[PDB]
Amino acid sequence: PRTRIPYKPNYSLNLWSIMKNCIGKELSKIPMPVNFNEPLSMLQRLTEDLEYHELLDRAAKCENSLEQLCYVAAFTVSSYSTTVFRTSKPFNPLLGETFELDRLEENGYRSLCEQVSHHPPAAAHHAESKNGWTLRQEIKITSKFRGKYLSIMPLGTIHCIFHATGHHYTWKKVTTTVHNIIVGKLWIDQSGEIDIVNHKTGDKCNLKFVPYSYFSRDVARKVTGEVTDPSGKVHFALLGTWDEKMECFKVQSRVMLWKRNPLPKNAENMYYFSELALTLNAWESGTAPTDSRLRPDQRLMENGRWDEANAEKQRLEEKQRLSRKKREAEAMKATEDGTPYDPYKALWFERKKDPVTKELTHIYRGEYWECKEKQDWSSCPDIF
Amino acid sequence: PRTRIPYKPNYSLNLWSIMKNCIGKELSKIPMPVNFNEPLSMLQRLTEDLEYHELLDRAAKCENSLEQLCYVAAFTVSSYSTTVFRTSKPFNPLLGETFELDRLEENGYRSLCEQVSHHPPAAAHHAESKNGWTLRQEIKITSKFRGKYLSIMPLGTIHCIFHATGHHYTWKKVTTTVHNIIVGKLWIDQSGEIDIVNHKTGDKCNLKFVPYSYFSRDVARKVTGEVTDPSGKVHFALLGTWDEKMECFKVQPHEAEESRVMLWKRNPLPKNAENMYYFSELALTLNAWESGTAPTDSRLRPDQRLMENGRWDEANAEKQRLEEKQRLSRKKREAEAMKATEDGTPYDPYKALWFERKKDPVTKELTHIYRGEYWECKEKQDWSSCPDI
Amino acid sequence: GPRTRIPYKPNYSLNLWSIMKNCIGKELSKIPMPVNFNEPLSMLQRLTEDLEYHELLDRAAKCENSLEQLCYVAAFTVSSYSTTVFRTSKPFNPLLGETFELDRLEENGYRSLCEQVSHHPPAAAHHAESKNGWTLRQEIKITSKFRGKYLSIMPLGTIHCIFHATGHHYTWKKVTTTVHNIIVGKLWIDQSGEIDIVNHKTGDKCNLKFVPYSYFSRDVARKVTGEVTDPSGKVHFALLGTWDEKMECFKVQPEAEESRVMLWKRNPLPKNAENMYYFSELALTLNAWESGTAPTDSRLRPDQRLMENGRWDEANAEKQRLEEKQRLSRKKREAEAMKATEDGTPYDPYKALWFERKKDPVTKELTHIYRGEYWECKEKQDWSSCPDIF
Amino acid sequence: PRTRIPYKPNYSLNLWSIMKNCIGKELSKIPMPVNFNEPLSMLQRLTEDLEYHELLDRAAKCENSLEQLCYVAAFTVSSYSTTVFRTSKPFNPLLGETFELDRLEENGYRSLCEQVSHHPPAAAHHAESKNGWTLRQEIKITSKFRGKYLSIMPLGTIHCIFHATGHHYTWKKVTTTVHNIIVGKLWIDQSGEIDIVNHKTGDKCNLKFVPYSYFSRDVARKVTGEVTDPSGKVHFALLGTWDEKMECFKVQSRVMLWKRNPLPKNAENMYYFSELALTLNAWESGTAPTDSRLRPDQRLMENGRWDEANAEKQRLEEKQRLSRKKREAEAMKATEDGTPYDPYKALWFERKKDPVTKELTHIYRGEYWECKEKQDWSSCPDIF
Ligand SMILES: CC(C)CCC[C@@H](C)[C@H]1CC[C@H]2[C@@H]3CC=C4C[C@@H](O)CC[C@]4(C)[C@H]3CC[C@]12C
Ligand SMILES: CC(C)CCC[C@@H](C)[C@H]1CC[C@H]2[C@@H]3CC=C4C[C@@H](O)CC[C@]4(C)[C@H]3CC[C@]12C
Ligand SMILES: CC(C)CCC[C@@H](C)[C@H]1CC[C@H]2[C@@H]3CC=C4C[C@@H](O)CC[C@]4(C)[C@H]3CC[C@]12C
Ligand SMILES: CC(C)CCC[C@@H](C)[C@H]1CC[C@H]2[C@@H]3CC=C4C[C@@H](O)CC[C@]4(C)[C@H]3CC[C@]12C
Repeated sequence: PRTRIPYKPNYSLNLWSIMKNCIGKELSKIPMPVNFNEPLSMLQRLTEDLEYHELLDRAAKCENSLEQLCYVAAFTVSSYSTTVFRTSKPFNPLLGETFELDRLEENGYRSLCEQVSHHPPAAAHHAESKNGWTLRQEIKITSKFRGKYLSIMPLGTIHCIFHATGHHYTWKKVTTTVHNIIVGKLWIDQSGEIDIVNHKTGDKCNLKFVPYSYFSRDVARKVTGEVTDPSGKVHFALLGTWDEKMECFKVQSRVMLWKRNPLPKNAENMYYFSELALTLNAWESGTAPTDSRLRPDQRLMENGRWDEANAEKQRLEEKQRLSRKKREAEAMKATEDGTPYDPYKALWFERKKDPVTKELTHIYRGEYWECKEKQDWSSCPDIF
Repeated sequence: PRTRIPYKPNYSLNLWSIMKNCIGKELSKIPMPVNFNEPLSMLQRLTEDLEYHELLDRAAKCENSLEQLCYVAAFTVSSYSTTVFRTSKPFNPLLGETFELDRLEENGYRSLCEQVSHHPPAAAHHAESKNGWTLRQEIKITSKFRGKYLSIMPLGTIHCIFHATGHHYTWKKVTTTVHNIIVGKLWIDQSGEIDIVNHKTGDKCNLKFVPYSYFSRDVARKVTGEVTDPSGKVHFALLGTWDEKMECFKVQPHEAEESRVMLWKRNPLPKNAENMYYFSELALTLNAWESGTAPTDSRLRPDQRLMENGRWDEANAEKQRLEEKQRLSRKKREAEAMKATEDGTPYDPYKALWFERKKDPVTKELTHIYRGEYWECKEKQDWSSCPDI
Repeated sequence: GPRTRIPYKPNYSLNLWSIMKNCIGKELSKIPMPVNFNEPLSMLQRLTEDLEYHELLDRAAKCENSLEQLCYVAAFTVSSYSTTVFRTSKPFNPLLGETFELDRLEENGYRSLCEQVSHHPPAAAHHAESKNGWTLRQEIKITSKFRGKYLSIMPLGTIHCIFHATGHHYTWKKVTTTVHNIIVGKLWIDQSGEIDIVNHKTGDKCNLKFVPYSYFSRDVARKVTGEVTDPSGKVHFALLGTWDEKMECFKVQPEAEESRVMLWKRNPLPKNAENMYYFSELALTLNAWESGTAPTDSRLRPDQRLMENGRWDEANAEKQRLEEKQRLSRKKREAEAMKATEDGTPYDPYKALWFERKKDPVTKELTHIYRGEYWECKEKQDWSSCPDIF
Repeated sequence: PRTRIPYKPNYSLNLWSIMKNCIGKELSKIPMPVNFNEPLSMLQRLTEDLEYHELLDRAAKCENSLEQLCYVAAFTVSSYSTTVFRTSKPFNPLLGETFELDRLEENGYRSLCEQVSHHPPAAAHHAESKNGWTLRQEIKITSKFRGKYLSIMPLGTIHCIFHATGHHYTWKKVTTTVHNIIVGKLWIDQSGEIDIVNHKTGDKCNLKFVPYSYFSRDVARKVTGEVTDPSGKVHFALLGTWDEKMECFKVQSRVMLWKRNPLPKNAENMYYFSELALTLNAWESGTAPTDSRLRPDQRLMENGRWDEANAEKQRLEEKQRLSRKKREAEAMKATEDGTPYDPYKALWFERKKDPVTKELTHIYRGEYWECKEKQDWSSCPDIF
């Protein structure tokens, strides 16, 4: 495993200087350097949901459906434990970029995500486990800069299947807002409601993320929840804070669920990366040529070689723009010649209608690991 | 009731010349004149869903919940009956623009739409009827021009509640594509699946819109469907074409009339509709001037009235003026937010007038719901709105 | 090895829509066009190209499970359409007595033979026996219709595949083929419809659905889905793919890609095939000179060889000569029938040489079955020299 | 009911003079006057298959599927009882021409035929009975004149459904040849095999029609048959002649006997019409405007007005030709303007894939009798 990555240098670049006039625009359309990023891609950032994968591993061994949903809800809230300290923008991943995590013997799963689209940005992620579950999602990130705060709505639906019982849990994301852009330290806060539904049994769960108010009495970053049966009974209750702990009680004896693992040593200068976040961008053999570990500007930023990372990002973005212009030119030729035109489609994911949520979602085809074992790539375009 | 609008002028403007290099761009970001529009706003076009409101009126008188879902399924398809001929772009409504339709004695409902946002574009629609139902929705229109076709996806969820029984139906729209852009003559095609769900009684309905193919041996523009009970299966089956008719039969594993419970037939277009933008009989009466409306109603938009009366060149100049006023107002709001952000002073962002953004308790989505205050303010005739139009 | 390169296609600018402008609703056989839109192959050779992926049938003969064998046969039915994606040229309308052989026992493992049995309506009988334990036969009557936007081609007929070792007799029809975008020039082909395979020995069935290409669709282009059922109605194997590239048959139980039983990948086009009528690696060696064939073989047709070497201007005149020769011969047959009917003398009508028109015992239809006399006569080289069609 | 039609006039026109040079052509492409026709359309001639509907009426009351198949097999031969003397060509129906037979109380069925396609000629026929059966078919008439004889092959598949048991019998027609055209004295002969298959039980039946030979092997116009179970046993045996009778014996002695109804009085001068064939072209109320009873040239020829009937047939053929040219011009405009084009479709029949025969056939949609009840029509083209 790989820990201790080089620290963040001090270049004194005022964030407000670039985002001064860019009020009301999307974060993707805001030209930014690499100084305010972290050496991880959005795919690597998204795969971190499996940081507390033991919750799903223990949930697979629950006979009671309601108690299993209590475990699933704790897994939904556990993902925001990295949001307390990590206040950096991960690299906007390229159109064909992917990222794998083949950690079956050490952890028990094989994760794989790939950018399905860039206009608009969307990323499909799928992870298979040997303990009897599978987690998949397609996240389309939308954002808006209002001046005082930066609002981020990671749109999309997350699925979690349990092969032993057939339980299919699904839930949406919560809205995330980042404060203190002009001056002072940066901090993040989630607010809204997450509604989990089990389509196999009919169980539901409602989690409420309370926004921070000074005179609210409500503790900061508080999360309350209730898991209900198809009839109406409240049964179990959830309480905690997404910054520290989360416990599951019963109503009619306290079971307790999730406590975040502490940050590694001297992590204050390593972008506040978790112990799992360190091993994400470690070089690995047998990955696809479009994996995030091979992105040049990301590695150039990880080792502290800035200024050149800006130029490498500029070149990579110009490459993607020329590829898009060529694809549009092919479509323009095909529409005038009368020939059919087949647009861009994702490589390892297919856009089909989800049978339970009735949503156009990207599902894993099931041929990435086979091709990785056989080491037959090439297919993947020259992205970097 | 207005029965005929001035005819459509003949201006020779090549559409492909404008969208030649505009490959991959959004329709809102496509600089085009008023020549390829219709004298209706997107709010009025969205209000046209109530054209076949008799289906919901008869659905309110259905004791069987499954048969009521059979009526609602035909109501979902009835909205696409107007797309067969009308291949014109409705006016992109301004930020504060609204549109009312207070037709209780003539039709039996009160419709109200308002453009809720422009980044991204969203429009909230709410219409309550005295016959026992209410229809509401928030439509965020997304579009993309890929060359061969221009795809339009009206994202959003539509609700239809029956207060007497409490039935709450919800369904999404289907993907619409307009083809043949290089050459003048345009044609439209719908394709995809509509999934209706009743949240009070667990029964569901699935409609399948078959795409038009170069060589297909099915009927053109055919739609098939099934009505299933909660945790069961097919109780009714419906089939037809969104070009003309839609029939809903019953299954029991003779001729056609014996096993058919509900038929829907579209009313034909009025006389000389070839020169009136192929407007329906209901579409003609939408942009007729009415007294007692809000100052932001679509009937008062200068671009539409200038184009309806055939004064297209002035409509182009006026649309450029209206869009520049909206852009300057947006930049002024951005400057106010920037100064409040630097000084620490509080800032009140833009909020919709007649709609409030709350989480829907059944669909768990942040949608704009009508705050019952438009009709009450209309009777007292006090309007503290904006000067967008 | 065999022939791997033919002379290139010349660049002759002839507007196709100018000829098919007024001929709306007519058959492709009755529409007068030059040789510019043809390929140096006959319909008999084009039909013989069905045996391109015979490895699927070779492996199917070695399947103990009947249902598992049906997956290989089902992939063989779709494999023939892998060549239609780019090759959009009209094969020569063969003469009435024209034949075509393919005696490839050591190199491929079969003996194929085709003969035009009739021209009114057009019909061609094909029969190919293999030493790997199977036999493929068919009679294809090609009907067509030009509707304006597209040219519809329906190769009507029933094709059979028998396995001598087990007695399995598979039967299936072809799918509808349409060539679109004729008005401008850059024309393209698409198949659509359903193939229904039936095993008459066991009762297993298979259904393949070819989805038509549509203006807007969010599924894969040229997609084909299929299911194989036992005589009771239970779906054992399921297959999916695209006739543009691949076709896979997995197993269902009514994780990943571990249930895969049979994958079929199309053989890529040879080098510089861009200018060789997009011929496959097998399509090139079809019109290569062969010894010991019948005098009515397609390799001896003057129009194909005259056009293959790039002399299209003379190939048009030779096509006119052959068509007028065939028409005069048919007028001679009609005059003989009229004289024999007025004189009361018996009349012996035209009958096929290497095929016999008998009732098929399985499909109960009047089909042309191989008589069993072509290869034997080829060994002794005693051709009848009576047709004289070229 | 109609029991006597006007007699056939005597016109001295040599048929061989017209078909002298038309050897090898299709009967549809051979220009002929009305002198060699009969006052019936091809739809009415095809509807004459229901002449011996009592066979299906008794077949619906048969418990044994094999014994029922003997009745069905006799019904297949019963249709050829009229061809022994009737040597006239029915009128080639127009594109929109239909023909109804609403005889529920008198016979027990509702028949409807429609010319579904022209070029090539095709006719769909459907008849539902209240006695427990339904008969449907789509017949594409193909022909060829070889000089001595005219070969006619009525291609298509005929279906017979029994609602009580679900038995679905299917069989094709047999080839019919008309000889002695040069002299003038016409005679007809059938030859070939009819193969009936029951898809619900698996029973099969094979009928052999022997052609006329000079060496006269036993009886003329003989028909032999066998009724077999799905295993292989020849439970029943069939014998008879399509000239008179047809009987079904048992093997290890008479279950299903078919006797031909004789021709009515003075039928020698009425085109040898059967007792049912006379009532076919009788005027009926409440019919569609495209029914064969309203065809002008056909009725003009029925009353002996031949010379004028030729001109009326020329008018109808040119009208249909102009309509087809208009359809072709619409398609030519649609292909160049890029607008979609929807070709001609049948009115009362839909061309779908049959679930049992897996073939593209025209099935009755079920809307003719309802529209007859409401008496609207109009929607039908101006065919006459
Ligand atoms: C520095 C400023 C300008 C921008 C910072 C943006 C950062 C804080 C945003 C951008 C996208 C966000 C992520 C979007 C989606 C998810 C998945 C969820 O299951 C956990 C939170 C997580 C992982 C978010 C964490 C915060 C995040 C990384
Ligand atoms: C002029 C060219 C470039 C663009 C034309 C775009 C037209 C055809 C598009 C733009 C907006 C579209 C509408 C958006 C939403 C709805 C509501 C739905 O319930 C029925 C279809 C309907 C009413 C659409 C019909 C087609 C439409 C009017
Ligand atoms: C160029 C224009 C004028 C006409 C083009 C006609 C071409 C495209 C047509 C004519 C006959 C057709 C062939 C007829 C039969 C078969 C056998 C089938 O198993 C695969 C397709 C195949 C091999 C067809 C391919 C397309 C084909 C070659
Ligand atoms: C006058 C000369 C030139 C041509 C005469 C053609 C006549 C004899 C032919 C043309 C079409 C034929 C019919 C076609 C189909 C059927 C249906 C079958 O179930 C019984 C025989 C029957 C009813 C045929 C009887 C003979 C028939 C009427």
